[PDB]
Parts: sequence; C-alpha cells; structure tokens
Amino acid sequence: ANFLVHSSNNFGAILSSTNVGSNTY
Amino acid sequence: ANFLVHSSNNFGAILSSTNVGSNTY
Amino acid sequence: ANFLVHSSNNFGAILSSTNVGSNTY
Amino acid sequence: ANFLVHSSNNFGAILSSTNVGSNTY
Amino acid sequence: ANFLVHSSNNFGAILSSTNVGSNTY
Amino acid sequence: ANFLVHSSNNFGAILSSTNVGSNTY
Amino acid sequence: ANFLVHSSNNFGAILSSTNVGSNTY
Amino acid sequence: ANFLVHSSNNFGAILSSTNVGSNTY
Amino acid sequence: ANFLVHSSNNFGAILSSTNVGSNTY
Amino acid sequence: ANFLVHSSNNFGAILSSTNVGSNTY
Amino acid sequence: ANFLVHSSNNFGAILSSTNVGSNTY
Amino acid sequence: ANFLVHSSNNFGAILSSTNVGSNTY
Repeated sequence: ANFLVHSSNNFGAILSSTNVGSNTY
Repeated sequence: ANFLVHSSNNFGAILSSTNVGSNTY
Repeated sequence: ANFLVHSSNNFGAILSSTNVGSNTY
Repeated sequence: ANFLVHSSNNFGAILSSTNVGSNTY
Repeated sequence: ANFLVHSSNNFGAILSSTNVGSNTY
Repeated sequence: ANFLVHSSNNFGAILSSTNVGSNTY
Repeated sequence: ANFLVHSSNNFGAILSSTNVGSNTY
Repeated sequence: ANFLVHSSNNFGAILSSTNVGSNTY
Repeated sequence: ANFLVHSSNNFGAILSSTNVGSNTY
Repeated sequence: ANFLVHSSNNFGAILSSTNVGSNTY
Repeated sequence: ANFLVHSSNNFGAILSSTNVGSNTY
Repeated sequence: ANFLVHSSNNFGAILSSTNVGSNTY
C-alpha cells in the first residue's frame, strides 16, 4: 500500500488510512 | 495499491483509504 | 489499482477507495 | 504500508493512520 | 509501517498514528 | 514502527504516538 | 436571516453564508 | 444575521460566513 | 452579526468569519 | 460582531476572525 | 468586536484574530 | 476589541491577536 500526500492548504481531513477490522468516523 | 493525492485547497474529506473488513463513515 | 487525485478546490468528499469486504457510508 | 506526508499549511487533521481493531473519531 | 511527515505551517492535528485496539478522538 | 518528525513551525499537536490498549484525547 | 446548522459527521462544506456583492468558490 | 453552529464530528469546512465585498475560496 | 460555535470533535476548519473587502483561502 | 466559541476537542483551526482588507490562508 | 473563547482540549489553532491590513498564515 | 481566553488543556496555539499591517505565521 503506497500512500503519499502533498497538500498545500488542507483546511480539512486528509484521512489517508488503511485497516482490516472495523472502524467509525 | 497506488495512492497519491496532491491537493491545493481541500476544504473537505480526501478520504483516500483501503480495507478488507467492515467500516463506517 | 492506480489512484491519483489532483484537486484544486475540493469542497467535498474525494472518496478514492478500494476494498474487498463490506463497508458503509 | 508506506506513509509520507509533506504538508505546507495544514489547518486541519492529516489523520494518516492504520489499524486492525476498532477505533472512533 | 512507514510514516514520514514534513510539514511547514501545520495549524492543526497531524494525527499520524497506528494501533490494534480501540481508541477515541 | 518507524517515527521521524521534522517540523518547522508546528503551532499544534504533532501527536505521533503508538499504543495497544485504550486511550483518550 | 436565520441560520442554524446542527451537523453530526459533516465530511464536507457546510457553506452556510450570506452576501450582497460578488464572491467566488 | 443569526449564525449558530453545533457540530459533533465536523471533518471539514463549516464555512459559516458573511460579507459584502468580494472573496475567494 | 451573531456568531456562536459549539463544537465537540472538530477535526477541521470552523472558518466562522466576516469581512467587507477581499480575502483568499 | 459577536463571537463566542466553546470547543471541546478541537483538533484543528477554529479560525474565528474578522477583517476589512485583504488576507491569505 | 466581541471575542470569547472557552476551550477544553484544543490540540490546535484557535486563531481568534482581527485585522485591517494584509496577513499570511 | 474584546479578547478573553479561558483555556483548560490547550496543547496548541491560542493565537489571539490583532494587527493593522502585515504579518506571517
């Protein structure tokens, strides 16, 4: 899994993630 | 899985993700 | 799976994702 | 799992994460 | 798990994390 | 688990962490 | 002008606004 | 102009604003 | 102009603002 | 201009502001 | 201009401000 | 300009400020 994030003025969630089991947002 | 994100003024969710099991947003 | 996102003024969900099992939004 | 984040003016959550079990945000 | 963060003017949570069990934000 | 953080003007939480059990923020 | 917003999991722009002159998004 | 915002898990721009002249997002 | 914000887990820009002239985000 | 902010777990920019002239974020 | 901020666990920029001229974040 | 800040566990910038001319963060 390749993750690269290059933001400038984000203002908000860059929710770059990965998971097997359960979650919640 | 290749993930690259290059935002400028996001203002919001860039929900770049990956998963096998269950989730919830 | 090739994922590239180059946004400018997103304002909203760029839900770039991938998965085998179940999910929910 | 490859994670690199290069922000400039974030203003917000860069929630770069990874997990097996449950969570909550 | 590879985590590198190179911010400039963060202003906010760079919540770069990883976990098996439960959490809460 | 490899963690390196090289900030310049943080202004905020660089909550670089790791854990098995429960937490709270 | 009455504006009330009660969100739960927004993920995006709640652009509740008001204006006379010009704008741009 | 009445503005009240009661969010729970925002994740994003609650851009509650007001203006006469020009702007840009 | 009445502005009240009562957030719980913001994660992002609550850009509650007001202005006559120009701006930029 | 009435501004009151009562946050609990902000994690991010509560950019409560006001201005006549130009700005930049 | 009335500004009151009553935070609990901020974690981030409460950029409560006001200005006529130019700025930069 | 009325500024009162009553924090509990700040963890971060409470950048309560005011200015005419230019700045930089």
